[PDB]
Amino acid sequence: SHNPVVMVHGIGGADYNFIGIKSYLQSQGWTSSELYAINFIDKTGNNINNAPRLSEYIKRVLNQTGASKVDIVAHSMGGANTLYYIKNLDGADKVGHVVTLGGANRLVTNTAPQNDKISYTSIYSTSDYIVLNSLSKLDGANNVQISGVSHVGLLFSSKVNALIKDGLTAS
Ligand SMILES: [Cl-]
Repeated sequence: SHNPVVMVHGIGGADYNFIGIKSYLQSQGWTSSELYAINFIDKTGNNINNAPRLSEYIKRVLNQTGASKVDIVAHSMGGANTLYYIKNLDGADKVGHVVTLGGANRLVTNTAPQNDKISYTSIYSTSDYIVLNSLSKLDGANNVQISGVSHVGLLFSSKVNALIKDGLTAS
């Protein structure tokens, strides 16, 4: 069955940003009670606070469920928080699949960490006016470029939803 999914919002974001994606994954066979969206109290996106918070949240998810790994879907600065956690903290042995949506990924690294053991997908839109695609493209990820969708639109797009499902089941 699927790993628990942890969804990670960006600057000025919230857990409820992921309501569309949760409803989609539930319709595709994921269990609602194994879809987790963190709510950062720090809305500035600061890796210093949010990456350890993410680490602790995932450990609680692993401890509560008994799963060995989580998958992550991250939006915007949430992608940077996620890559900081994997690269600089403890996340490299805790994650199966990582899917970023307009992620501000190269603020942390140009290369997806341990991308032979962790499966990475980076989805981004040429109409994104908040995060440039050059920031989202990640060496060692499946980089998927689409058109016509806005930065927040990435959270409420049927095309993106299908790409997320592919990213969460990549081999
Ligand atoms: Cl935009």
